[PDB]
Amino acid sequence: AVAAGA
Repeated sequence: AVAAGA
């Protein structure tokens, strides 16, 4: 699982 941002 990989998550970037906001």
